[PDB]
Amino acid sequence: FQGNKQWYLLANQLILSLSKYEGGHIFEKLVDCPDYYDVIKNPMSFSCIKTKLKKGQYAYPSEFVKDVQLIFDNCSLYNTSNSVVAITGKNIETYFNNQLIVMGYNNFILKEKKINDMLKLV
Repeated sequence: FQGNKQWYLLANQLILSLSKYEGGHIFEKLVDCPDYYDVIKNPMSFSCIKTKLKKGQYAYPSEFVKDVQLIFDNCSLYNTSNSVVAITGKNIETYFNNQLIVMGYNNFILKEKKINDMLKLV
């Protein structure tokens, strides 16, 4: 078949739809003696994810999803639940998770975990 090209092309169509979605521009780029509590353990942005896709750095479909989910986990961590940015973040997160169902991206993650668990047992 095509190996990993099909899920790469869906991942690229999926990161472009997040950038275009309402308030997605807030997560496009990284915000440039910092306060200890403001230090981000794993920074992430849509531009970083696009660069990994262009460079071919993802080895599995789940790796793209974990980087996208990292943006939304950071958003809810560094912003109050009742703030404009935290509400925007929960909306794009719901959009992303529903797009994984509509685009059929979750079938690649299911096919990924079926092969990985099989190789270890057999």
